[PDB]
Amino acid sequence: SHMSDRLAPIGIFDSGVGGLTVARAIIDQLPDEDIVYVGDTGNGPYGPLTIPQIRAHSLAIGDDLVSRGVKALVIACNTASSACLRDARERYSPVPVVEVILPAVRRAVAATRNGRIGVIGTQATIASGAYQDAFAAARDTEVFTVACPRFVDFVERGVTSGRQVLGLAEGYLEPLQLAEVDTLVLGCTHYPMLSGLIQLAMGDNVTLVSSAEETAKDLLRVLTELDLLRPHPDDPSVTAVRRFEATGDPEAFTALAARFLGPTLDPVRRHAGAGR
Amino acid sequence: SHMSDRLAPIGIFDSGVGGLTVARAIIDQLPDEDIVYVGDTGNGPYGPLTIPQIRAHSLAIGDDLVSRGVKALVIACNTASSACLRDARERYSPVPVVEVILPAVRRAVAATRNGRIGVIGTQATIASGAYQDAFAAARDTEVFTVACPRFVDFVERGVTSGRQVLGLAEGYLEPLQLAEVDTLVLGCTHYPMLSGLIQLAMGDNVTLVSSAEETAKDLLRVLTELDLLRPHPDDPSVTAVRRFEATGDPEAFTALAARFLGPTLDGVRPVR
Ligand SMILES: N[C@H](CCC(=O)O)C(=O)O
Ligand SMILES: N[C@H](CCC(=O)O)C(=O)O
Repeated sequence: SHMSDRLAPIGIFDSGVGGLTVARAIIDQLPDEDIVYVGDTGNGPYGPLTIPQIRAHSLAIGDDLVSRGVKALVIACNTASSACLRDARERYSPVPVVEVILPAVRRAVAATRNGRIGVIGTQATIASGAYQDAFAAARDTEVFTVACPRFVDFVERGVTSGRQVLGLAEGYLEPLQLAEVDTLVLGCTHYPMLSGLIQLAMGDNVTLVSSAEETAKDLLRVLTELDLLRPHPDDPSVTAVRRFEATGDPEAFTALAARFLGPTLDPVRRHAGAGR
Repeated sequence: SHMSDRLAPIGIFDSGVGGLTVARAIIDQLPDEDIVYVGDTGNGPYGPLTIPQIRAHSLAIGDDLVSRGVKALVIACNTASSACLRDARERYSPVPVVEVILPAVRRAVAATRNGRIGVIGTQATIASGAYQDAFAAARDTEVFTVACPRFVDFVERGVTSGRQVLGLAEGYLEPLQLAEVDTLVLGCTHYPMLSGLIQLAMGDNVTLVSSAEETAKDLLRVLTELDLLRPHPDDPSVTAVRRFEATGDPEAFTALAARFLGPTLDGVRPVR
């Protein structure tokens, strides 16, 4: 029924742990929604892969989530979305698909002043033509794209300021500076963690657009116009059920998740057993 | 000459728990930095108070953090910032002061297409004239300001979508819609939690500017320029020391902090 639709969880999937930037932004906007997040740590990263390989891995997860019963499917990974942008809507219909490319593209079109827009992302994302095709539907805009393959490594290791990563960013970004873009889509789950460094390299006249923020807001809009929001609980002891799944080692998932989740705030020892 | 130790922590303070949006954004950008966060839950909220009241509460905490040796001071609270924007830098010099009004103001000036910019925030923030003063250098710019006092309540109770809060937002935001602003400064710690609802109310053309995000990037720039970044540890078992203090009830602080920090590793346990 439509009521049972409102009660289903939101499915989110990503190539791995970086998609938690999208999950965290969604939870910020939609605290009442139940969440199932799947990170494909056992088969990623997707960045360096071919389109057939990316589709095989990511559509297996999306098919599974939809088979399990989600009210909406969020493709949090820019690389996975780039590989199935043209067919995921029909593949999962009538389940709404919210993904990370189009909300940022739409925002960037509205946000540019000079009509010259840059996109950065993984190799597979940029090579796929997905952003290029999406921006083709925008009058009076020109798009320029750059792949930044080493950014994911730097983010996961926690090196997101200082001279070394600035030099790396400068090398990648120079063609966008030469093209005089005034808007830059952060087309990768990991790049919100580099926004300060990228802003330093691009200067103050370049508007950065976060995939996580625009997708989180887009999901709220989509659920609102479909009347699919989970009703706010009257009992304040009721809180959302959020489940996190890894296809690789869960301990490695946990260790890397601290890069993307909020900090833990700053514990008696006891021997556990059934003998007392 | 003065002591400015890159190994010392960054001090962040706020009227309460809402400033964790700023602390979270800073930590996103600067994972290696030690942090001391103070939220004035024992004396806030600041929104409905007078300027002498806001200054007395917030400068007490700022003075404490600086006396404790922080290498940089972040005023995460838009209301506190509005009350001491004119004198905080001089008061704490030579300790760098980064706050939440100026970086978003500079961004909004760059971001507008039609030159019409809105600002929303607490009563005290909007009445202070601080944003009007910050925008005084903006040419070919018209600025419109609106106070949204009940937004803080709705954010803290987690009511940030649906018909009731949309109607609240429309009542506040109508003067900005009539002014046809195309850029909107979220001039309050709590308002990033309403960005989806506010974007709905304002339409898809309006660029929202987050104070937390622009201030986090500005701190990275400032620490970089001053050669003040704490170095990346070579042993990755070494992690940043982060302390979070409240002037009010500490259990109440911990409970409300979840609204702004999101799920954390204390509770997340992944399955295979
Ligand atoms: N999640 C991927 C980044 C990591 C990967 O290459 O798998 C993306 O957003 O493009
Ligand atoms: N921290 C305040 C919001 C809460 C309060 O009124 O104290 C601000 O940013 O304006």
